Amino acid sequence: SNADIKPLYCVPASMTLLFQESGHKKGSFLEGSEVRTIVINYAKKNDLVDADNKNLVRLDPILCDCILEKNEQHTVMKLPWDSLLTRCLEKLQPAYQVTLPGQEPIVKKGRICPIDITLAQRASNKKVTVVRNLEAYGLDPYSVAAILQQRCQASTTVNPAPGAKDSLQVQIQGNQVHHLGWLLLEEYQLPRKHIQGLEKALKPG
Repeated sequence: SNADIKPLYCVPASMTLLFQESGHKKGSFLEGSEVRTIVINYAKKNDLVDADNKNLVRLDPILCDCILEKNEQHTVMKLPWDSLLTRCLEKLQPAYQVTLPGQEPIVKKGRICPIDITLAQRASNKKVTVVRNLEAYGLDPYSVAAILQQRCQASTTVNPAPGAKDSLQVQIQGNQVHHLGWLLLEEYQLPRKHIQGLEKALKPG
């Protein structure tokens, strides 16, 4: 199938008491729909829904501790579902899941960024194609480099990339943006919105 990128939420230590009944512990990964279900179940099971307004949840000490701010601790007594749920989601750790065609899903902590393709102008009219953030998608830069050497019939290297430690970029001699289009869009079937820099291609390919 097409590559799948799915947002996830990771349970921090501060929210383990809320998630206890659900069976999830610190470090569990959840989809947003599961979080909603768990929080609604919590409010119901603990009889926290307001008798006179079903849109409202009275906060117990567990909810007060993990989703209220410090300036709200002894002030806000009830929250509507919309606020309660949004707060719960924001307190969880951001994460995501990438499923490349024919592969098992790879889980990642943090927020997804696109693969970034740039052209670097060197020597005399000699360009180099630079490809960054492959690892964010579970792609091995050395494998990508080897594939592109075959595809582009041009020399590839893997080199350190700016930013975080041990980050890598693939460099290909010449202007090869169109071949990255082939590799990422066709071979790995990644959604177009996860790639930056294809607008720099010589030809649509």
